[PDB]
Amino acid sequence: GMSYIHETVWKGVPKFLRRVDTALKNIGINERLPYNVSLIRFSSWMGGDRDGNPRVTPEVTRDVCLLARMMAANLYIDQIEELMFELSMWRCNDELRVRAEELHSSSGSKVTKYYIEFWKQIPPNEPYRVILGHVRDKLYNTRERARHLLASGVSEISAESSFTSIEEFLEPLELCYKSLCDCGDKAIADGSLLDLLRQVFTFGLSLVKLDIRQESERHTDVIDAITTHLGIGSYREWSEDKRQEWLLSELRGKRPLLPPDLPQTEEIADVIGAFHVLAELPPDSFGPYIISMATAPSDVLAVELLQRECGVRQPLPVVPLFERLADLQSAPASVERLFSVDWYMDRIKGKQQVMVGYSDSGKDAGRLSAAWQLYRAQEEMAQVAKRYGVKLTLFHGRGGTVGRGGGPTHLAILSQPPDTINGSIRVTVQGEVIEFCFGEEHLCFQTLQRFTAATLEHGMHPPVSPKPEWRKLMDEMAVVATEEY
Amino acid sequence: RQEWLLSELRGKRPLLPPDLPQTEEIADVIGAFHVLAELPPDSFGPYIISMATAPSDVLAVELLQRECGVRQPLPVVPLFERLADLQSAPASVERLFSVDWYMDRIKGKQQVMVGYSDSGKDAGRLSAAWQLYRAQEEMAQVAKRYGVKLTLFHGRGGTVGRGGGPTHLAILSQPPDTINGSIRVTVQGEVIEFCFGEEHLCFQTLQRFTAATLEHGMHPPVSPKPEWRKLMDEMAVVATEEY
Repeated sequence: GMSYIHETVWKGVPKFLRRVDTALKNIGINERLPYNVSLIRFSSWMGGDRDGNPRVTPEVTRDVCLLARMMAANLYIDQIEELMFELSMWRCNDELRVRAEELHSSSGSKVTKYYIEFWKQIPPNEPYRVILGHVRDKLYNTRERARHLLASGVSEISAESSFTSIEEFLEPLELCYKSLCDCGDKAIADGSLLDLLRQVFTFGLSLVKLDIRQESERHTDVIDAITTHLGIGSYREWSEDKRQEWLLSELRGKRPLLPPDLPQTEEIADVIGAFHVLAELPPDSFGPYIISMATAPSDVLAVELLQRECGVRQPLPVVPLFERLADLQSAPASVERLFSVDWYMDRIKGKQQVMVGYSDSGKDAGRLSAAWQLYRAQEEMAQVAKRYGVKLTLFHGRGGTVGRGGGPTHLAILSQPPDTINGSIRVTVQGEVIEFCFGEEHLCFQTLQRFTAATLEHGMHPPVSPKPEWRKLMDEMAVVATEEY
Repeated sequence: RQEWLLSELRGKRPLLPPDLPQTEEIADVIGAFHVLAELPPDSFGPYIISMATAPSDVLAVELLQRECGVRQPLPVVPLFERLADLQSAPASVERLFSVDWYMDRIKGKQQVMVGYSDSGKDAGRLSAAWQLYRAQEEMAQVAKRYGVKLTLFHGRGGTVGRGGGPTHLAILSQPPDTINGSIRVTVQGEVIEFCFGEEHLCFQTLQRFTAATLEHGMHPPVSPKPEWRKLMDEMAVVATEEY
């Protein structure tokens, strides 16, 4: 998966954002799209989704997280020393001038004989090369520190010697950008520098943010082992309303719950060990924690508690994956229950993400009934979210085949109900589809354009909602189609 | 306190919250227990409670030990240093010995320290000397009833006022059938030089403790007559009031 991120996606994102800017010019907008606008992001399940895969261990997740951070450092280094050669102008800010003189002074005039270019100290009349030279050395530490953590588990190089945050990385680059602009050299700043700035906001220090996926029953397994070992009872046999009140009392409570004395299977161990690895790695390497075959709000609350009682100091957002027909029918109710408890509303802060599965729902019912309940699920969930003032982001688990929800990207976005995207959507690119959409450069440009254009048109020029007669007929054949299936 | 501590030691749910606010003193107590969990268990003897008064003092440390990650907990020894604490010392030992959880933990072995310094400072020399005789005597009786092997820890200094005196004489003044080949004694400060400053002396010190502990076992001293006890009990009250 990361091979495509190297060979077409890395340079393809700034190329496409370039075309978005010329499009903006030819409709009267005399301004570039801000480089902090992430029109297209890239996430990954590889090494993160472990549902049905016991071979995706807590060590495997740790590997792909650090390895991606190393790959990110490699690509940034190439862009930086390329930008080092390019930015040879002498006019600069007052702020850049002071910066370039600060680092020129604080840096002793040592040479690095194995540096191919800029092996001696850089003169202060090349200010952009002075700042980018410090960025370059800080990136070399970032690459090697990731290499050491990956091989052993510790590095000689400090975190203070490397880039530990996007903000630490962006500060020198945005200083150069504002400097070039203040000298009337905006046209230069919009070259390789703009492409790199856009690459930082798109890819960050991890290139891709990892998603974690585990099935709900594996979480209930661990929680049942806790209550059984503590003598509270059996979490598995409690009703869902009871489950909700118990976990909400434990999330509101300050006393720990998970005992280190806990007897664990290999599976109950894999669940806790995965949460442990999440607590060790930096938060900016992860996306949401996804719950396979989510059924009810306790599955969400179970993960929320397990995260905190495993020491995850900044918890991942919990995303339910409604994969089967019965789960999608009750999904607007499950979301309303979560939006109505004060603890969970304070946690999510007006933003909720829900995944809908196209593969397992088409297998539960027919293709007709799955696609129609998936329409209704998204439709009613967005209505629940709007009532509670929550911005709902849909995650569509589409495959390559039509049976698993596949099809032309702009056609699929047109099939989704009106007023359910609104500039926030996640879509899976599964396996062979990664080759289909990013195997060559013109394919990557095509894919980014379809998603961008379809999503944009869907927001301001939505499809028509079905007529009441159309709904009733659709509901009636869904019953007949599932029964036939 | 004994009810809550036992419900918590019996319960297997953790107690120590991570976001717990701590003073500098509270941070040192927990940090010490963390250090005890990091280093091998064979580097440590027991965890002694200064100013121990009641079983909740022993049970609290037993809990703070496990609630701080000491996977192999040290034996918790109370130090009865004042007169009142020594008067209620066999009572404190008894209720500990009557708790099923504590008896499962100590496994028939118990250590108790008695402080010759602060007890002489609290009462008189004569009173403290007598009460320490009784505390040792009644505690050994409590331990034998409950089938426990008691090991007394004598914290005596160099000077007579802090429990000092010739080794074979200090062992002889201890109640009969309270040593039985298991005793700990503090060698305090300058006494280390007095006893081990040269090979000659170390051989004497080792020989004194070994001989006097062996003789006290097989050939114990006499127990006090009932009139002697009654006289000591009344003289002790007059001594401490005068002191």
